[PDB]
Amino acid sequence: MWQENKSWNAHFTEHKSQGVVVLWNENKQQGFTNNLKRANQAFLPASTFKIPNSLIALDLGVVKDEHQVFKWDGQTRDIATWNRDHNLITAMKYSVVPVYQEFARQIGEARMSKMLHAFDYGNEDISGNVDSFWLDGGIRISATEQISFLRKLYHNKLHVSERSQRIVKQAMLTEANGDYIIRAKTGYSTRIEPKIGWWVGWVELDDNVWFFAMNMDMPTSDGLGLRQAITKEVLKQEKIIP
Amino acid sequence: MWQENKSWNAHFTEHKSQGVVVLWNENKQQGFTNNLKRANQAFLPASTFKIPNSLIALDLGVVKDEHQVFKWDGQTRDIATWNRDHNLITAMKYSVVPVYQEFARQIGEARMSKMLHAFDYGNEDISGNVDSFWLDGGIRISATEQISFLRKLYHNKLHVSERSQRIVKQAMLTEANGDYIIRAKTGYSTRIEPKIGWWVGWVELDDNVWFFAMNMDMPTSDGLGLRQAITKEVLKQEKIIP
Ligand SMILES: O=S(=O)(O)c1ccc2c(c1)Cc1cc(S(=O)(=O)O)ccc1-2
Ligand SMILES: O=S(=O)(O)c1ccc2c(c1)Cc1cc(S(=O)(=O)O)ccc1-2
Ligand SMILES: [Cl-]
Ligand SMILES: [Cl-]
Ligand SMILES: [Cl-]
Ligand code: NA
Repeated sequence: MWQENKSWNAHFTEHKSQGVVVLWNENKQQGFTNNLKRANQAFLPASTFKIPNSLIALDLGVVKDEHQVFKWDGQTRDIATWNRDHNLITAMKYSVVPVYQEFARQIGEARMSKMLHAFDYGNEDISGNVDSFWLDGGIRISATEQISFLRKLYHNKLHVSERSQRIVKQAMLTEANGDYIIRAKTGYSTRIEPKIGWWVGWVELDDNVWFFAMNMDMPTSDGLGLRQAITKEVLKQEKIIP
Repeated sequence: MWQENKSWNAHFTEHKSQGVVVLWNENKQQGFTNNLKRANQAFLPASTFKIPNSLIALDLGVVKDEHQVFKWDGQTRDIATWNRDHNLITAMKYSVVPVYQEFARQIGEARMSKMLHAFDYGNEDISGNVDSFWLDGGIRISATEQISFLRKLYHNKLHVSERSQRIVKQAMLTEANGDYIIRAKTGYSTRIEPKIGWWVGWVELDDNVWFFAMNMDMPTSDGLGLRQAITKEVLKQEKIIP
């Protein structure tokens, strides 16, 4: 049910980087990865936590819907896309950290904790600040655990309303053409070593869906584009996308 | 306001064709079109009717969700992609008429009539066969009446459940980008003259959404690609998309 395929290491070697790509064929119920040990290694989720965060905030009424505007607080920060107004969809696309830090503060630690235990999310530990634990706190999740989380989301089986799950899957939209749809979330763990980049989500085809979760060492922000590029190369190699 | 911009007719005559593009700017509550009379002329919706027909089917339980499979009945039809199993997503993408004819027969004339009345859809007239009235019966809808119908859909304001409207808006997904999202439905009125091609939906930007409804004369299926091509050129002229 899980098969190791180190063909894909060649895609990490070229860009002088290392990491893990994990695919899951949903129809056949079979998993593939270049490195099953790192596949089960738990790191900080970083901005991939915006997926469970969105669900909790929506199911609790902190966020009314995907159209609610969240005004910029006036403190100009070092990423240009952060210094403007945002809704749920744009706050996710640009990983607007302070928007989600406000969601977290209003969710509170007690309710945040019960929801992560309900979601089966990683080690389910929110040690640290409630508004930064996914960046520098105790939470840990492996790539396989990301897949398990994403499958429950895809099947509307997480312990939230169907409406919350449909909104977040709508917000996860990244790319779509006549061949496929990609719903995913990027992540850049920047505050605690090892600095790693994430990309987790799934590829919707006509007659299948392929879940993926990847992470890789990211010692510099100049390598962030590799997260999508390397994962697409693996998808191309396994004829999943043209 | 409404404003007529005949500049766009260049795009129609460069391909020896004739049609109307209707644009609605949601944030500014202002509309635009190259031909105001044709914008309010009502044609057969053809397969753009798959939008209301999906909503009704989902809301009534004829279709339980978007994963439910409608298996091929074995009759080999002229369009290759019709001769296979489908779900709601792929049936909509490939305008699989026989799957939607089955929905119409299970909905029946009475409930279908009542729903279009509540939807305020076009002339609300299902005269003709219960499973082909949108292709050769008495139903008619204008391009602006399409905008008005899509606007309620986008805002979850139709009489059907929020769940129905969110599922259909998912199935409408056509193209998604770092710059925009397009939810739309294609149509081709082939049975009653004049043969026309449709494209209706909207373009989601970061802070705005542009609704559009277009139709054009279509004597032959060879020119169906001009629907999207001409609409995108208009979107490029108005600097909505890059
Ligand atoms: O590539 S993305 O995953 O979209 C991405 C790109 C940049 C940053 C983040 C995510 C999260 C983050 C946190 C911080 S901070 O903790 O220093 O405040 C600084 C930059 C970024
Ligand atoms: O470009 S699309 O809007 O996706 C499109 C393209 C072809 C056809 C349809 C839609 C609806 C349709 C009906 C018929 S029939 O009435 O003769 O059975 C034949 C062909 C087509
Ligand atoms: Cl889904
Ligand atoms: Cl979507
Ligand atoms: Cl459902
Ligand atoms: Na059609």
